[PDB]
Formats: sequence, C-alpha cells, structure tokens
Amino acid sequence: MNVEQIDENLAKFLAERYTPESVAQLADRFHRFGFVKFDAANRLVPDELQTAVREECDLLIEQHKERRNLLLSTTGNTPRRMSVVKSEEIEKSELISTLSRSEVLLGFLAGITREEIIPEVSSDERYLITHQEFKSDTHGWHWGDYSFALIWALRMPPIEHGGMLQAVPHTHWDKSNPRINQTLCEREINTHGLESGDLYLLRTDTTLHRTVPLSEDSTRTILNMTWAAKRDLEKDLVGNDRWWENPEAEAARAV
Amino acid sequence: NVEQIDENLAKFLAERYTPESVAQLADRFHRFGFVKFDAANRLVPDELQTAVREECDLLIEQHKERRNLLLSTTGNTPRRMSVVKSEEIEKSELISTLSRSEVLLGFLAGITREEIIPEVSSDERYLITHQEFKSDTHGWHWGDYSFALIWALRMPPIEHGGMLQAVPHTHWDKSNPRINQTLCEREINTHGLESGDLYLLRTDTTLHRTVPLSEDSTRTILNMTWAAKRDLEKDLVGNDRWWENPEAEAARAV
Amino acid sequence: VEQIDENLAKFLAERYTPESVAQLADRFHRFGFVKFDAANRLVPDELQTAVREECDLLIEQHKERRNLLLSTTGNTPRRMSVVKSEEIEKSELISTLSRSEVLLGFLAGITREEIIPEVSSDERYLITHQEFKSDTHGWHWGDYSFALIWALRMPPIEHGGMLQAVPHTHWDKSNPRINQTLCEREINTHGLESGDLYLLRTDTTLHRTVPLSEDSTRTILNMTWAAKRDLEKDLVGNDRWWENPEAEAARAV
Amino acid sequence: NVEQIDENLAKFLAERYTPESVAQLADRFHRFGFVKFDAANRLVPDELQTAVREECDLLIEQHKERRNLLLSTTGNTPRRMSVVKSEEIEKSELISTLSRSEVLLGFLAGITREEIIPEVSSDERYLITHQEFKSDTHGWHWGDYSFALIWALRMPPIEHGGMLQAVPHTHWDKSNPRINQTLCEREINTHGLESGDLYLLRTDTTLHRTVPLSEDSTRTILNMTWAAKRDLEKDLVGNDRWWENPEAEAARAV
Ligand SMILES: N[C@@H](CCCC[NH3+])C(=O)O
Ligand SMILES: N[C@@H](CCCC[NH3+])C(=O)O
Ligand SMILES: N[C@@H](CCCC[NH3+])C(=O)O
Ligand SMILES: N[C@@H](CCCC[NH3+])C(=O)O
Ligand SMILES: [Cl-]
Ligand SMILES: [Cl-]
Ligand SMILES: [Cl-]
Ligand SMILES: [Cl-]
Ligand SMILES: [V+3]
Ligand SMILES: [V+3]
Ligand SMILES: [V+3]
Repeated sequence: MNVEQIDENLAKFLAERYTPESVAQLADRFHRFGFVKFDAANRLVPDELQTAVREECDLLIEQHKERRNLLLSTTGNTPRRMSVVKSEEIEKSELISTLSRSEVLLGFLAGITREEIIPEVSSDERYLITHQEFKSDTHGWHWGDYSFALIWALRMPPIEHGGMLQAVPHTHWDKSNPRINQTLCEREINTHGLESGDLYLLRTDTTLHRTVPLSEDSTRTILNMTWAAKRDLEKDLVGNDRWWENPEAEAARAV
Repeated sequence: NVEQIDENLAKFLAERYTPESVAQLADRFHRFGFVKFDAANRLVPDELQTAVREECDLLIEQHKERRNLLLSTTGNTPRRMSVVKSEEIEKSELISTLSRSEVLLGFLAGITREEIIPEVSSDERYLITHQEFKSDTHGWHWGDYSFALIWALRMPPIEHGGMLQAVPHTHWDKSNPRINQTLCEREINTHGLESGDLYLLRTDTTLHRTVPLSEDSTRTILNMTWAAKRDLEKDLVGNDRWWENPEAEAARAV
Repeated sequence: VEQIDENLAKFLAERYTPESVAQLADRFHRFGFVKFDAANRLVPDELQTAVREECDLLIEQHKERRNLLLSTTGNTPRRMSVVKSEEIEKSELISTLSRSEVLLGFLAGITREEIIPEVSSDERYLITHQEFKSDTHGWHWGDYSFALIWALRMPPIEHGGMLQAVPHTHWDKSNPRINQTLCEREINTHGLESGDLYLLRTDTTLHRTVPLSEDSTRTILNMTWAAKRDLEKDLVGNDRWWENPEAEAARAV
Repeated sequence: NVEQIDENLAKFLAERYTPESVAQLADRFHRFGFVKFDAANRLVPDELQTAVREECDLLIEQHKERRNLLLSTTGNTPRRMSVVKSEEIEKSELISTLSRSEVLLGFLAGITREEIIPEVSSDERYLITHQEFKSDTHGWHWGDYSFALIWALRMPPIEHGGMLQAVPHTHWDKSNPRINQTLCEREINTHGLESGDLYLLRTDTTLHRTVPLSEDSTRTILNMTWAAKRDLEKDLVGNDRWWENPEAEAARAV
C-alpha cells in the first residue's frame, strides 16, 4: 500500500537475490550489449507489484489508446505501427509515477548503469505504453533521446510470431544522417526474445533497436519508463520528431 | 493444423529430452506424484500452448458454470470455482486431438513408466476450472483415474494463493477419506506454478488441493485426464461427479 | 600479514547481504551443516592457498597415523593420519584466522549466536589426512558446538569421502545408540570438492566421512569453536584419541 | 570385452542423444571448430573413461619422453611437454579398438557431418601429452589431419592455465603460417576443460594452443587423430613431426 512500504519491500526483494558482485556482472553485460534482461531466473520486482503495474496499464490502454501509423524521417523513415498511451495519461497513475522515482529501484539500477539515474526528462517522455495487435505492427529501428529505459514486457506473443527486440549496441543517433541500413551492413544484430513478465534495462541513446514486426495478429504490450543520465541534462531536444505525443510532428509522415 | 502438430511436437521434444533425462523425470514423478514443465523444461511449443489457451478462453466465455459446494466423498472439502464441462471442451478439434496424440502420450509414458490410455468416462476426459474470487479453491481430493496433465494457463502471483499442495503415496477411500488425519501423518509439499507451466499429476495416489485465492484474482487450468491399465474395467462409484452434475448425491450445500 | 581482516571483510561484503545470510542460518539450523562452495565462497583464493600450503607442510612434518575404535561412539573406527592441535597452533596464519573478529562475526550471522574461540588446548585445531582404502572418520559427535571444516583436498565423489550427517541428535557417551539412531532417522549425505569449506554443528549432528573405496587423498582442517553453552563444561570421556592414541576409550585394531 | 564395448557404448549414447540434439552439436562444431563432451554431454561411460585413463597413466610412467623445442613450420612456437609416442600407445588393445569403433566413429560423424576415417600416418594415430612444469605448453599450431578426439584425462584448475585457445576458419601454410598476424585479425576463443572432459577438434582449420602452465601442475591428454576424405593419400610435408622424431629438421632448440 504505502509508498514507503513498497520501497521497504522492494529493498528486501532485491537483497534476497543480488550482491555487489552479481550486480557488477550485470553491469558488465549492460555495457557489452546495451541491454540486461530480468526474467524468471533474475527477477527485478515482486510478482504482486508487476501484477499491479500491468493491471494499471491494461486500464490506461482501454481508456486512452491511440493508433499510430507513420514513418519517422529522423530515423531513416522507419515505421511506427502500434497504439500508444501518452506520457501525461500514464503519469496520473500514482503507482507507476512513484515507482518510476523510487530511490530503491533507481539506486539498484545505478549499480548496473554505473552512473546516477536521474528522473528529470521531458514531461512528454517520462512514460510510454505501446500496444501492438495487428500483423506487421512494429516499433521500427530507432534510438532514444535519453540514456535509459526500463521496459516492462507486460504481454509478449510467442517468439514464433515476432516481437523480439533487435539491438546494435555502441552506436549513436545522427538525426541529420541516421545511416541505419549502412550500420546494419557494418554491425552484427543481437536479437533478444522476451516473455510476458520480463523486464529489461536498455541503454537507449547508444543502442540502435527495433521490435520485430508481428507475423500475425497478436498482442504485444510494454511499459517504458525513461530516465536521463547526467549527459542528457541541459541538452536541447531536436528533431521535431516526437511522434508518440504528437502524430502531426514535422518528422512524421503518415501512411 | 492436422498431423503437422504431432510431427512438430516430436521434434520439439527431441530437441529437449533424451531417454536418460526422461528417466530422471520418471524418478521425480514417482517420488512426488508430480512433475512440472516450466520455462526451463517446456513440454509444448509456445505457439501450441497459445492456441490451447485461446480455445479455453473462448470456452470459458461461452460455457463457464459456477460451482459452490462440499463433496462428502472427500471429507466435505469445498469446490468453489467455475467449470467448463468435458463434453463442451471435446468439441475443440485442437484439444481433443492433442489429448490423444501418440507423440504426447508416448513421451509422457516414459515418465509414468506405463501406458497412458485415452479411454476415460466421457464426462471426465477434459475439465477447465476458472477461479476468480477470494476463497475460490479446489479443495482436498483425489482423482478416480491415474493421470492428469494440468495446463496452468493463468496463475495469480504466489502471494495471492493458488499453489498446488500434494501428499503422494495415499489412497482414496470414499466412505472414510481421512483427509485431515492424513495431513497429521504426512508432510505436505506445496508446488508454486506460473502462467504457461504444465504439470503431470498422479491423481489416484496423490492427495491434493489448490490453495485458496487470498483475494480476487484469476486462476485458470485445463485438465486432460487419462487412464492407466489399472483404471479400465473398474466401475465408477461415489455418486460424486460434481463437475458434470452440481447436484450429484455427494454434493452438499455450503 | 595483519591485513587479512580488511581483505576478508571486503571479500564477504561483496558476496552476502544480511537477508542472504539469514537464508544460510535457516539451512544451518535445519541441517546442522552449511557448505561454502563455488557459489557461496567464504575466503579469497589467496587465503585458501596459504592455509592449504601451511597444512601441507604440517602434514609432511607431523603426520601421525591413527587406527582405533572409540567406545564412547559405539566403537566406530578412526583410520587416518592426524596433526595435533598444538602443532597447528604454531602457525601464525591459522591461529590468527581462527580468531578473526571478521570471520567469527560473519559466521555468527549463520549460527545466530556468538562464536567463542575458548576451546581446550588439544582441540582448537585438527588436520586429518586419509590416504588408504577404508580410511574413515567414523560416526561421532563433537564435544563443542561448532567446527569450520576446510576441505583442502577431496577425492572424486565415486571414491568416497563425503560427509554423512544426522542433525538434531546428541552424544550420550554411556549409551551412544548410533545404529539405532540411524534406524530412526534419515541420513543426509554431503559431497565436497577441493576448496570447499563448511560449518558444522558438531554437538547435535551425528556425522562421519564415508570411507575411501580405494587409495585416494582426503585432507581437511578443523577449526573448533565454543558456544556459550560449552564454556566451563567438564570434558568427560577419556576419549581424546587424536591428541593421545592411548586414551582409555581407544581400542586398537 | 571387445564387441561388448561397441554394444555398451551404443546403448550409452542412445540414451543421451537424439538426431536433433546431435544436429545442434554439429552447428557448434562447424562454428567453433570445437565441441566439448562434459558432465552435461557425456561421450563414454565412466568405466571406459577410467580404463583409458589408467592405461594412459601406465604408458606415461613407462614411456614418457621430454620435448623442449620450437617448431619452424608454426612460426617457431614452442613445444614444452612430455610425450608418449603413437607406437607405444598402439600396443594398448583398449585404446586401439576404441579408436576404430564403428559405434564411436559413426556417432561422431553426426557432428562432423562427414565420414571419419581411421586411416592416418602410423606415427600420428595416437599421442599423449603430459605437461608438468611451469610454462609447459603446446604452442600455436594446426594439425595435418582433419579430426582429433582429445581426452582431457587430467586438467589443472583454470587459474593455473591449460585452457585450449582456438581460432576457427583458418588454414596452415607451412612456409608462411602468419600466426600472430592471424591473431590480430581474429578473435580468440578460450575453452576451459576439466578432468573427464572429452572434446572433438577440427584440427586442420582451427588454429589452437594450450595456455602455458603458470606453475608446476599436471595436464594430461590423449589425442586420437582421424582423417576425413579430403585427407586421404595426403602428402605429409614440412619435416616437422617433432613428437615422433625430436631430430626433425623443423625442430629447433630454445
Ligand atoms: N525515440 C523513440 C521514441 C521513444 C519514446 C519513449 N521514450 C522513437 O523514435 O521511436
Ligand atoms: N475427483 C476430483 C475431480 C476431477 C475432475 C477432472 N478429472 C474432485 O473431487 O475434485
Ligand atoms: N569427537 C571427534 C573428534 C573431534 C576432534 C576435533 N575437534 C571424534 O570422536 O572423532
Ligand atoms: N601438428 C601438431 C602435432 C599434432 C600431433 C598429434 N596429432 C603440432 O605441430 O604440434
Ligand atoms: Cl527508445
Ligand atoms: Cl483429480
Ligand atoms: Cl566433531
Ligand atoms: Cl593438432
Ligand atoms: V526505443
Ligand atoms: V566431527
Ligand atoms: V593440436
């Protein structure tokens, strides 16, 4: 119930599973792949907490889903074909908004990032829900404006139907000249399959990533909590490409 | 569809199991009455499981029936849940054929160490139970037949109940079940389940129940029941078939 | 040097939480036994190597063969070589480490009671070195509460040498009832690999090592500690065979 | 005791491998040049392993020979070890018959995906290497033949060295081996081994070495070498058969 109670409980949940040594091994993996998964073997939150977060997200989707179907010029015209729930609607959730600022959760994850995780991001990008449900729905190749995202894989299709996360770490976002396909020609793609209930941390500014299009009608739902690193602060947003908040963004080209 | 399911299931099993590793599962099945197929030791492709669950979700929506009763043949333990009857489930081509698959039954017989025979009373070949209210439960009981494959289609968080509790190496005397005396004499093993798990159960000699939901949640299973040779030619007794008939003779008001 | 405590403290702090030590305390009470293996280390590699080397010298210099039966434990055998506690105590490394406030302070989170390095001078330490077929540390209990056992060298499991234990027992020296206790209680068998350590509740855990099925090498170091319940206890038994092979309870064979 | 081995081995492998799981080991062998048979993937029964190890330990005590040289056909990389020659090992009836077992060779051909032919130069059929001293090593090299089954009979702890380092998808040019250049162009995969492991190695296209021992310790292997079709009627060139002839022209002193 009380926000101090979830923090107090989460602190114990993590202390039952992690040591400074094992977190340092997760930090190595995060640096190597841009990505670290918390699955059935290595949980991040109590199952009752994730259940509460999923049910709140199910409600926001029912009440506020907005279909997007566009190409984004700042990422080489890669597609966005999904429904979204905007950040300002998600922020009305006391659970999601407080958990996304938990000193316990941010303090734990900073041992994986090896730097301070700062909950000071543009108010249109604190949270995002994506809800894919039709064949060929996809979150096309892109980067993030900020350093970090904790992605909740709330509902995942069987791997045979797509929806895996593909990633190329150790890259960067040149919005004037993204060179996405030339980068794929130069770099190996790592494909990360996900199961419902998984969570994963993603270094979104230096990891080029997409979700594999759904091969048939199927449900893929995630919650993205975005955070900044120090390098993101006092840096100006550019690109006029904030399509999830504004489907009429200058860089969005509708289909 | 078609015979492609069996051919693909065979490959899926051959990628994961060997005679040596199946014999190790057989030892566990015999020690615990129970073996679990979880995220690390899967039993069916996720695509196949998904199709089964969608079939069951539809059957629940069209045919679910509430049950709220005590069964006198099991010490008046409760049954509080919704069910879908075997004869409705049987209309599913997917579930009925998979339940008779020579690939699936032949694999699982390496665990039972005896032939799994798909010839059971037509009111008990399949069952779906669907719990969703606080205190919903499948109270302590045994099964009339030797085997069940349980699909843990949807499980609540462990903190909300819904685990399977089991005491292997028991027997069901319907005139004197001795459930609470048996618990005083034997240790209880509690098995937590997660959505997507499956598990094989020795239902005739394992006393078992589902831990009641501690709050409104959702717990949904599909039960595929099979016979062993010892179950054939034997007559059903007890007038206690509460899932097919809510007013079976043994069923009592709460 | 004298920096072991600083090194050990940092080593343990990186691998344990109070919550994870509480899980070990549960296991210790339930089994009388808790094993520090590759997944749950207790000392750095450098310290293990140093302790093992010191013990390897002590064996080369002071090994003493024992082959007897002990009447206070039902005439169960002792077939092994030993190095007496007084020889081992001359090691500044082993004696210092066996009194480290970091080691004893951490392990007290497992025992859940103070660990007291106030033990009879002939039982503070023991090395046992089994080398021949049928060598065994037969069924027995300890006079004190606690032992930290260093599995310095262990044979492959197929050659024997595992620890067998039955927790929640006690040592009646006039009527040990070992075989009758085995008939009433389940035996837990614990295999060990070289470099393992384990903590043992020696006064309430009946235990033995499974005899060697063939000539092999099994070498351990025993640091024995007291609990409060042990202090000012009168040692009874005339059975301290490892310090004195002519103890009265020792029947040779 | 000679046709019994073939029969006992076939049943041992039938219980632990399916065609599908062998196909997965073939992918790894192709990709890495290397497949490990460890506790999770046994290749021979423990009794047979023990018999071979005891035989090799006798051959070592009786016939071990020190080698301490640089090999000019592999860029002067070192060979610092003891060896037992193929001629002495060949007198073992157990090792000899096992190395030609149609069961063993037939099983492993599911991993190589081609026939494994026990038709190699008599001086290379078998080899024991026995490393005992700090900086003992089998320096960077290739094999003249396609295949080797290595028995990791005794391995030091990983912290003391003795791992197998490998670069697959290479070739051995004995006039210009370009070892260090190849290391600059390619990633090195390091394979730790434990006593009791076996591993299959594609010796002609995998550049490999053993990491030098960082202190006195014991590392003992048995190499069974086989040919593939590409190797039949092979011209052996280089004057570099240092294990069999320490006065080989290509063998230099340190
Ligand atoms: N920059 C991302 C949007 C991230 C929204 C959530 N932080 C894209 O181009 O799709
Ligand atoms: N005998 C069980 C019912 C099993 C029905 C499905 N095989 C009970 O009393 O609850
Ligand atoms: N009481 C043990 C000897 C323990 C000596 C070392 N603490 C026995 O009878 O074998
Ligand atoms: N070609 C190897 C010798 C392998 C001998 C055993 N087949 C080397 O240069 O060391
Ligand atoms: Cl992003
Ligand atoms: Cl049942
Ligand atoms: Cl003792
Ligand atoms: Cl070679
Ligand atoms: V992204
Ligand atoms: V003892
Ligand atoms: V080689």
